[PDB]
Amino acid sequence: ANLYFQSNAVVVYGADVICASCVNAPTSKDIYDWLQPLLKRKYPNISFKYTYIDITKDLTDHDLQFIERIEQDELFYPLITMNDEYVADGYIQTKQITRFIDQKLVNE
Repeated sequence: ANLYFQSNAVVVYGADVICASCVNAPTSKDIYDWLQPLLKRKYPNISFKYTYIDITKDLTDHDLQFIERIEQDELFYPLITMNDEYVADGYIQTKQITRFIDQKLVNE
């Protein structure tokens, strides 16, 4: 797999309400709105497609797979995944997002 061969699926699993385990952290929608410009700016030549999944509203085996871990308190939300791979959940740092992509650019 290579980040440049296709538009990359970036998903944010969350809800319109805050996650108990990270009360002070940025909301799911904030992160979703923040993530879009961030990547468009740092990785101009990569194409990303964004999707927001409210674990309430109610899906792929993966969507359901991550939503399950959140519902069982294993993972927190906002939860970010790129191409169905776990990237970050709950408290999220910019470096986590960049290092995950950079690592791919450098190795794959």
